[PDB]
Order: sequence, then structure tokens, then C-alpha cells
Amino acid sequence: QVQLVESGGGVVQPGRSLRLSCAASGFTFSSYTMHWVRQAPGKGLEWVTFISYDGNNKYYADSVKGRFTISRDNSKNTLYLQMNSLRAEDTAIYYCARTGWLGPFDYWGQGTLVTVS
Repeated sequence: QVQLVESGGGVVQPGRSLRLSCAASGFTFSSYTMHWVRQAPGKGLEWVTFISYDGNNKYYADSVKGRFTISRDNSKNTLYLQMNSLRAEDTAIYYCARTGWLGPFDYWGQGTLVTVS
């Protein structure tokens, strides 16, 4: 019954900003850490961001910092990926994935397509 739906994706142009949202349901939200993982067209999976339970700790991979900032609304059960300084390398399918309590990314979303002109 666990559902992770993402939105906000679309066709943007270099130098603009975007905001991606991930509505979550079917499970208590404040008991899991969250991830943003992206996949460039025809390429492999790449980890982007990670936010903790309380949202106090945010870890970003390289190629993204200052540009990307991750947020978490526990009151409305939604995840956020604020994407500034968008580049042609950023064009990818963005999934939000929740961490299994034992570590791995147990449940994923169907992702949103972001393309950069």
C-alpha cells in the first residue's frame, strides 16, 4: 500500500530553477530517510541527494551543491528537490527512494522526466 509519487518535472532551459515534489502515503513518513536518485537517458543510476528523518542532515553527491537543496515536509508527507543552476548534465529521470530500515532503497517512485534545453 506504500506509494511514492513524484511531480514537478518537465522541460526547462539552462540557468533556470525547478522544484520537485514527492508525495508519500501508506506508511508513517517521519520514520524513514529519503533519497533523490536520477538516471540520465541511456545511462546508469546516479545518487543525487539524501535527507534524514528530522531533516536536520542533508547529504549531497558532487556535481550538485548549492545548486541543489533538498527539503522535507513531515506535516504534509512530501519530499522536495530544489534545483537551481540547471545544466544539460542534469537532464534525467528523477526518482525519490525511501531507505529500508535495514539500509537499501526498498521502495521507489515512477520518477519524473527533467530535460534541459
